[PDB]
Amino acid sequence: EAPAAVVTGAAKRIGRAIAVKLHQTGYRVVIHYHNSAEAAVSLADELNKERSNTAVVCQADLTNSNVLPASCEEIINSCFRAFGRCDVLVNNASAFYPTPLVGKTVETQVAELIGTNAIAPFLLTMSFAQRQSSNLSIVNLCDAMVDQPCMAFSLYNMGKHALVGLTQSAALELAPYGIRVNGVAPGVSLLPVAMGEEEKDKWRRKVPLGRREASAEQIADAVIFLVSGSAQYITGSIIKVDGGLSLVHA
Amino acid sequence: EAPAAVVTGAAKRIGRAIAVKLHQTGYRVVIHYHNSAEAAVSLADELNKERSNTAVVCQADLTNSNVLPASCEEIINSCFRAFGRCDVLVNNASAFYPTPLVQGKTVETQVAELIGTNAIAPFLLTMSFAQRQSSNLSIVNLCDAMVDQPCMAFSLYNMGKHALVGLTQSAALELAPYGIRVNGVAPGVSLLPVAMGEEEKDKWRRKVPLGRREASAEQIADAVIFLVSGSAQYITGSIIKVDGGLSLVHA
Amino acid sequence: EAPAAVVTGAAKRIGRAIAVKLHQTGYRVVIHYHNSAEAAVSLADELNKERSNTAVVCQADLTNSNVLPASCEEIINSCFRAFGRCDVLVNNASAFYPTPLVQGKTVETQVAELIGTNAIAPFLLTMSFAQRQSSNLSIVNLCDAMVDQPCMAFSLYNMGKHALVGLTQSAALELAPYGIRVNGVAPGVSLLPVAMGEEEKDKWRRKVPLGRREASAEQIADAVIFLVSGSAQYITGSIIKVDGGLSLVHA
Amino acid sequence: EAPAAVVTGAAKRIGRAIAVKLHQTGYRVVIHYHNSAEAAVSLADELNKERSNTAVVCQADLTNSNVLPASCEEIINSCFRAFGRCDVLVNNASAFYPTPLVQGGKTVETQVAELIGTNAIAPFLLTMSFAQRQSNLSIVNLCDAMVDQPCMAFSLYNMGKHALVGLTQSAALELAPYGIRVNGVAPGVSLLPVAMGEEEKDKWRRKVPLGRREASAEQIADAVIFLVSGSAQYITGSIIKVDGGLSLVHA
Ligand SMILES: NC(=O)c1ccc[n+]([C@@H]2O[C@H](COP(=O)([O-])OP(=O)(O)OC[C@H]3O[C@@H](n4cnc5c(N)ncnc54)[C@H](OP(=O)(O)O)[C@@H]3O)[C@@H](O)[C@H]2O)c1
Ligand SMILES: NC(=O)c1ccc[n+]([C@@H]2O[C@H](COP(=O)([O-])OP(=O)(O)OC[C@H]3O[C@@H](n4cnc5c(N)ncnc54)[C@H](OP(=O)(O)O)[C@@H]3O)[C@@H](O)[C@H]2O)c1
Ligand SMILES: NC(=O)c1ccc[n+]([C@@H]2O[C@H](COP(=O)([O-])OP(=O)(O)OC[C@H]3O[C@@H](n4cnc5c(N)ncnc54)[C@H](OP(=O)(O)O)[C@@H]3O)[C@@H](O)[C@H]2O)c1
Ligand SMILES: NC(=O)c1ccc[n+]([C@@H]2O[C@H](COP(=O)([O-])OP(=O)(O)OC[C@H]3O[C@@H](n4cnc5c(N)ncnc54)[C@H](OP(=O)(O)O)[C@@H]3O)[C@@H](O)[C@H]2O)c1
Ligand SMILES: N#Cc1c[nH]c2nc(N)nc(N3CCSCC3)c12
Ligand SMILES: N#Cc1c[nH]c2nc(N)nc(N3CCSCC3)c12
Ligand SMILES: N#Cc1c[nH]c2nc(N)nc(N3CCSCC3)c12
Ligand SMILES: N#Cc1c[nH]c2nc(N)nc(N3CCSCC3)c12
Repeated sequence: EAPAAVVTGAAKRIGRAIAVKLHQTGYRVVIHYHNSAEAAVSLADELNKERSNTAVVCQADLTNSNVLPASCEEIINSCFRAFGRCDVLVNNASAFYPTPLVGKTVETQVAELIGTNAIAPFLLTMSFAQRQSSNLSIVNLCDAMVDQPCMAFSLYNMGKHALVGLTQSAALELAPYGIRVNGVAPGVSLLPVAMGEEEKDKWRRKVPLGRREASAEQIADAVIFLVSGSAQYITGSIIKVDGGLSLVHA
Repeated sequence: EAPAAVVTGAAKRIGRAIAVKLHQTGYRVVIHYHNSAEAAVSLADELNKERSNTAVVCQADLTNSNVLPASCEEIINSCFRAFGRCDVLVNNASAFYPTPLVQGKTVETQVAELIGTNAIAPFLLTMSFAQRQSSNLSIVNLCDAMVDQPCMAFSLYNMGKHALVGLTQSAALELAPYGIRVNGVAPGVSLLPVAMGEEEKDKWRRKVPLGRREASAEQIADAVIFLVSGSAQYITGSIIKVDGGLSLVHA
Repeated sequence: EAPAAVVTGAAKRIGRAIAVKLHQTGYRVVIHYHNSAEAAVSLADELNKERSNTAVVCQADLTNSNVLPASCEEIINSCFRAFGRCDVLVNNASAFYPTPLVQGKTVETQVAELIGTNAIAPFLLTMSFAQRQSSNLSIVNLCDAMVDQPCMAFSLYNMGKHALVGLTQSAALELAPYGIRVNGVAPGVSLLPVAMGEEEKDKWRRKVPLGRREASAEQIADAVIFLVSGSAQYITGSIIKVDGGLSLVHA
Repeated sequence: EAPAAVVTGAAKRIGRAIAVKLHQTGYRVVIHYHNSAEAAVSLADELNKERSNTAVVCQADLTNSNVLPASCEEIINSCFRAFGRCDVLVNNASAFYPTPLVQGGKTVETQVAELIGTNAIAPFLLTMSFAQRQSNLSIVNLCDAMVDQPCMAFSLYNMGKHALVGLTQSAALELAPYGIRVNGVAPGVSLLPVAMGEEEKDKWRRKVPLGRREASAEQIADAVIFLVSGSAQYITGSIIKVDGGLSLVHA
């Protein structure tokens, strides 16, 4: 039977590309989304056209709250309900915006930034593991620039740092169950919609390898390697896919 | 007049030794505490016996919730209220317990406690500290030398301490233009947990290359003192391991 | 026309597994060796029996000396002589033995071998590789996942593997504009030393969270093949651990 | 009895400041120099003027060669000859210049010998000699906060500073049972190279978050003083950045 993967925030951009590549590799997919219903459904329909009954969607807010553990259990459960199994979890969904130290309240910002980037991945990991020639693994989308952060992104950066912790802690704890846990750490990949080209170019010009951002597919390629049979000894590793950006001094 | 410092979880163990050593150095101190009211009040008495009106206690839960920001604001406000200034913040308070991934508090409570005390409260305290501001302003965060070689089944804790590294770095960057330095001190094995059995304590002691023993609370405090001092005025974003070489030892 | 690769120390163990996998992927290969001539020739024979004129051997000492630069130039030149191009360089050859700080070979010989093979020869091979240059050019350095948790009394070996991390990063930066990617693969416990008895092997195996066993040579080679592939064309300056979680395990 | 310290490359700049502060703290000092004899003697004269027979000079090239081990043994021996003891070793001497990988005075192997010898091999040999000849004993290695974000075309220098991180960590582990602590101080931008253009100096200064200026030599020395002190007696294998946040600033 075909293996199955959950990809969070999979309606657009990197998560979409990850879902597509997994599908092309032979996985059935749960496309998790928050607000982007039309795009999630569009993707599911495209994937099911290619092969019937191989893609479903699952809506959830991954903001931290009292109901987050249940929402996370329900995402994993939907993979088991659709496909009978859950082999791969990709923690991709992420809130990203500034929170300077000096209309959303700060606790709402905490909930969203820390919930999406850290707590939801932890809860999803718990639910994934509890539900367990297998090749089980988790891939967390990290940040190559986590030790050279953008100015005034404290909470975002804290979330991504916590995600490195999770990757390492879960790699250690789940290794006896045969579940590998790794990361992929983009530098500059797809830039924000509507960011002016002139500002995109300030970031692009910093990248040693080609003075361009990573495509979503280039990020997805590293995810594919990590879930593959060619990575069966690899756990707790975080692979930068950054064109050398992180090596560049100020 | 004398500078002033806030130390969180300062009623006992490492936080107490930090508060003591700051006070010996010249600081007026806010002794924050959660449950350890008797020990906090007793420390404030000891320090005030040495120099009157140089210590106050301040009670707060640093578990994450919708009122955590107000609580953190109030800790900083309590230093200004007692002393008219706030020069140093030491983020020492910390929950520490296992949260296994695979099968009596709820998981949401565990998240709130472990992530709140180790990460969110230091963030909010840092915000309130900066907002309220010769001078030598700085923050010291109590980190963990074993953050990349964590205890088995401590994912939430480890996540909190990793986030604390991120905060230390991010706040060092953002607050540098205001002359506020932000650094860390990362113990390996120091005062063993009260609940840990004697055999397990001896197991941990035996892992430490430099002396086969735990760091004293005073040894940790010595590093905090250095970082807040005039001898550390160009140091920001640095995390100093005080671990006797423990983090260097392979499995 | 098929691309071509140089693998240093390729007569056996991990270097052989890398050359075999590259050859299976469609590369022509230069099998560098130092003392292991029989094994090297035996490998070239096997690969050439599979596809004619696709493997050659190349002998060189990679100990540091005043002629090491000429030796490294000649290794690269051997790939151009055989195959008319050189797309991939794998720096695998390595001396590995203790050098106690307190107490056969003179210390300067130990420096020349340990630092030469692990760091200086990779540097010179990298210079020659770059100087001699649809296309997918890259270099892969065999690093060590335990570089920050080293074996006791292996100072010079550890210094050499640390230098190799530096080269990997420096070379990635400097050669990015030429389209040459520079990455590493960092084993933890893979094939154990021939001189190690089974009991000592089992002590190391038991340390590994993922399966309590060493990485196969093929498992190491798999990570090399990825980094040289089209699937890694935005990856440069990255060191991939292939260690089964070993580096995450505390003392 | 006053403790004694060896400081390599102590005639000028950061090494001079380290020698001065150690001396001011109560140490007797060996001022090592290569080319700067006039300056080394001028320093010694100044220090002996404060306290008679507390400063001596010691000449040596620290370029790697057949004779480097003997030269390093004699640097340590000079401290025991002058003062009867050797408590502290500061590995400060360093060659620093570019070594491009791609080319359009020195042979590349001479560059290897200077850059890797001064920054890594001489520190290793001085460490062996220091430990062999053996209280608050420690070693401090001058590292580089930008070791993972290196200057373009400085591969060999960077390899040497990476190897020094390895030595710091390896020696911390191996010498801990002897009570010898081994730590590092990692500047970012401190005293700018004398041959750097003034416009290039201001470009580096403007990058620094904490004050948009370089560290003074004394602010670097302050961190050395902490690490050798009784306030750091549980600290080994630690590298303290003194970089004003520079290493945290993205491209
Ligand atoms: N792009 C880059 O350059 C870059 C750089 C470094 C790291 N990364 C990381 O790589 C991953 C993918 O990057 P990306 O740029 O493609 O991400 P993105 O577009 O910023 O976010 C991906 C998705 O996250 C979901 N999300 C946001 N808030 C959510 C919430 N409260 N609950 C549930 N889902 C939520 C959204 O789903 P809906 O649209 O359905 O609402 C969104 O489409 C992220 O983890 C990101 O942090 C990206
Ligand atoms: N001891 C070690 O070996 C070691 C190792 C690595 C890192 N560290 C770090 O160094 C610091 C000091 O360690 P330690 O062992 O002295 O700490 P500890 O005794 O575990 O905790 C210090 C204090 O934190 C406070 N605290 C706990 N939960 C709290 C909450 N919800 N709200 C407010 N305060 C709370 C407690 O105050 P009350 O008693 O008043 O309730 C406690 O006394 C901690 O950050 C720790 O993680 C220690
Ligand atoms: N095995 C592991 O568990 C492990 C762990 C961490 C890192 N690594 C790294 O991964 C790589 C492969 O490991 P391995 O165990 O397969 O290596 P290895 O067997 O120890 O050495 C591979 C080859 O290095 C060559 N070599 C040694 N000294 C040389 C010299 N002076 N000049 C030229 N070549 C020389 C030898 O060639 P001849 O036989 O032709 O003389 C040898 O066959 C190495 O870089 C190693 O440091 C391995
Ligand atoms: N300045 C900075 O911004 C900075 C930044 C990062 C790291 N660092 C590190 O901090 C330390 C001090 O920096 P600095 O700028 O003061 O150093 P420096 O002036 O570049 O060098 C200090 C001394 O090294 C000695 N030296 C050079 N080559 C030598 C050789 N072949 N044999 C013996 N001695 C030799 C010289 O002694 P003579 O003059 O007697 O010949 C020189 O005066 C160095 O380790 C450096 O790498 C400095
Ligand atoms: N868009 C988007 C991001 C989603 N997660 C990100 N994380 C970082 N560290 N940077 C980001 N960007 C702003 C700097 S340039 C690369 C894009 C993003
Ligand atoms: N008490 C306490 C701790 C507070 N934060 C800690 N962090 C770690 N990684 N270990 C700890 N300990 C368990 C190992 S032995 C020393 C104590 C503690
Ligand atoms: N053989 C071999 C090694 C080549 N480079 C190595 N580097 C380390 N840190 N360990 C190694 N080993 C000793 C620990 S068990 C696996 C082998 C080797
Ligand atoms: N002098 C001197 C240096 C000795 N080691 C150095 N390492 C780095 N990474 N930068 C340096 N400088 C050039 C950049 S500006 C600060 C000085 C030096």
